[PDB]
Amino acid sequence: DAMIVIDGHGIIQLFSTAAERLFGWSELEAIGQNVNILMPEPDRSRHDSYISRYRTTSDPHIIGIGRIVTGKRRDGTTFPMHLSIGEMQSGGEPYFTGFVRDLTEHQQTQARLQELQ
Ligand code: HEM
Repeated sequence: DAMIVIDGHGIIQLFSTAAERLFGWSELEAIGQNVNILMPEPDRSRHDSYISRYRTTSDPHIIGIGRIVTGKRRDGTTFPMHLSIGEMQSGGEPYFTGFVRDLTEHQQTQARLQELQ
């Protein structure tokens, strides 16, 4: 699916091809940007505190659990996606890997089945 790797400050280190297709940002444009550029407010402005909080408490809210959330594309459209987060270490510092599964199709079918009674 789409895969993204960020350092402990939420900065995008790696951005896969599939992620480019999904979020609308090329790898070059993405790397160097905070991961918060991939979601809408209120998560966006709160994203750093989510990471800081985790690093301070070591009490996960998504790592090892998963969560369906709303991501944001370059053109500004929002969409539902399942997010899985793995934690890694490299060069003495933490890195996090996010696996994104686009759930738009699932949401759409579900809504269509509901509107037709
Ligand atoms: C792009 C859509 C995304 C949204 C909507 C989102 C949202 C969130 C939310 C709501 C939390 C937990 C806050 C709480 O419950 O207190 C969180 C935690 C975090 N997010 Fe994101 N996130 C996104 C993508 C990512 C990606 C791509 C990564 C990794 C590449 C990532 C890394 C983290 C980390 C490391 C934490 C803390 C982990 C934990 O609490 O267990 N996020 N995010």
